Amino acid sequence: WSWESYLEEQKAITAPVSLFQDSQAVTHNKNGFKLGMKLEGIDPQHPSMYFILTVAEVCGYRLRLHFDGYSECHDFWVNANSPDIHPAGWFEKTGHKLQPPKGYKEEEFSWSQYLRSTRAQAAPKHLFVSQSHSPPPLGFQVGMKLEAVDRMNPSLVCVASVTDVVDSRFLVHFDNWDDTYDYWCDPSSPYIHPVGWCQKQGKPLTPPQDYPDPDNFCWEKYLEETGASAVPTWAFKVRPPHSFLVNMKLEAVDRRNPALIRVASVEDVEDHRIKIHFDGWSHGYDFWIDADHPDIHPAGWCSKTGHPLQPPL
Amino acid sequence: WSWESYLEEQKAITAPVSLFQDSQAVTHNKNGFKLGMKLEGIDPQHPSMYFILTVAEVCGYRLRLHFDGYSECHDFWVNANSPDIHPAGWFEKTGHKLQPPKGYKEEEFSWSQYLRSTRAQAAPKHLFVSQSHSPPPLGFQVGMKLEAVDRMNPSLVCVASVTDVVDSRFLVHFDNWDDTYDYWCDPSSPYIHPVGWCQKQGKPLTPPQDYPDPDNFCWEKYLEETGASAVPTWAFKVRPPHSFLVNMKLEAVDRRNPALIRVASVEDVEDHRIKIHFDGWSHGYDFWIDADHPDIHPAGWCSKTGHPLQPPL
Repeated sequence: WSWESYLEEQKAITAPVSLFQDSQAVTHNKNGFKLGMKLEGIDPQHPSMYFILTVAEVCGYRLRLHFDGYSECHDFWVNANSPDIHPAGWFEKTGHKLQPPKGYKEEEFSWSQYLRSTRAQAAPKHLFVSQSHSPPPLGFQVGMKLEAVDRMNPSLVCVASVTDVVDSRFLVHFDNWDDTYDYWCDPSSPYIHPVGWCQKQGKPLTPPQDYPDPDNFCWEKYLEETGASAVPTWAFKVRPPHSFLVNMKLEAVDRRNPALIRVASVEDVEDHRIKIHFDGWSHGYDFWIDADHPDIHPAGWCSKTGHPLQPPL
Repeated sequence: WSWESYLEEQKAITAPVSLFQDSQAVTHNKNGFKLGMKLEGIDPQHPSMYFILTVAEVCGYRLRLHFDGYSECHDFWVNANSPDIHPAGWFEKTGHKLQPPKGYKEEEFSWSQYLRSTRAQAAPKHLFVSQSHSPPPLGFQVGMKLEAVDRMNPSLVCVASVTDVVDSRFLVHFDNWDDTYDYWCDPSSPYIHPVGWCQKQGKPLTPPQDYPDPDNFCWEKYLEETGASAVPTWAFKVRPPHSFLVNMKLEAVDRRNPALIRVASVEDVEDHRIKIHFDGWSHGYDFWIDADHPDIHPAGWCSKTGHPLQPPL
């Protein structure tokens, strides 16, 4: 419809561009991904693992990725500036493991030969914002230890490790646990803390799954025993709370059908999260989201990138 | 819109004024609070903690308070007869710690310096129902122990302490937990019991958050490790059940948008609580509230105090 006339009739304002990360706001980059191009990327359900992916669909600045050899029911959407996708050949050049297409074996797979056999085009390197050609996030080296909130069970702060580093980001892993609980972040993340923070704050720390003698959990000796260092405290930066206010309007991907983006409103706020309401829909579909999530955008993003915008219902 | 005409097409009745506490019903007091006045008061999210607050908005007998130095996203509404706000200078005169405005440290803060520098007016003392000028409640002293219901998890009766006393109310704190679960009450609260109550009544007692041998928690041992005594059994004088009947109508603050007061109905009753239904709205919006809560009021309260009433729908 038009944002302009909507704002007049509702007597409302949009969340200003300045409130968003540059990466959530940028509209002027073209999407150079094309149908059938091949690449590598993380599995959103197993964020430590990398698979061969194909571009199955492009919509504006977004793309839908298919896991080669597997079912289309696993396909998922990302933005073209996603740091979670990488060019063909990246895994080998940066020390990562590639899970091959269904029916291959890790060491059976070669990009040269795969491309010959498929006659497919690898997505060109220059498309990717993350190629491990930037120097890491200061002070966060693989194997180092920290305390982290289990984003799945937010009342728990837990023994955790850095297991992956890529450009300005690193992977937080829970000791003795599935990669299912892992998550990517950067040194300003509000979900991470230096070794000792729990003790110094009052809260209990959850030790590694099936550790010997859990209440008697000692960090400086866990550390000596694992040949690990804790991430230095000077490394952990303070992300300031976001400045979104209740009733500001924006555009947000609909988690019920991620192909769609909708007119939305800020229904509530915490320091680092906002509660999203889709205008014209039930408050039952209202949901909490991290302010820095890739799937929230300023008003006009859809229009400038060429993605349909769902008007209010 | 009028109450009479509604009570007619609905063949319904309003909760009589006599069912309410004097403080919930009183309409003839003027709201003397004015924009920009400064005061002290508790953080509702952290009810043990005191901050400098400014009057941000007034609406009838209510006001919106702002935490000096912090974001407007934390502002909250109270009634002008709230006992959880106090005049400038009250913290120092009564033994309370004052969390200073965002940049400061406790001991750096002085009101005389602050008022000189801001050119602001402190809310006059005569406006405050609670300034610690009344006799402390009879039996309940700071440091004394008791058993208390966790209002956030009402199946649990837990080990607790009195940590603050102001006029006839005191602050119930759950040992070893932060203050987010704490609450203010008086000697007649149905949520508090003496040490020994759970054992005498056959109910399980929840020990302090990280108590070493929680299976062997014992009160007479805890009291000796902590040098404390129990609030005397005789001090607990529970209030009688309220007399609100299902279908009676009244006015209630909307929990999801606290600026608004709406037409309401009693959907269901317990001895000390009522279930509020907002007329014309989904029953999914229905909520349980203590009958003495400051944000329910007799029909006519909005009209008599100068606050808008939202009609049903």
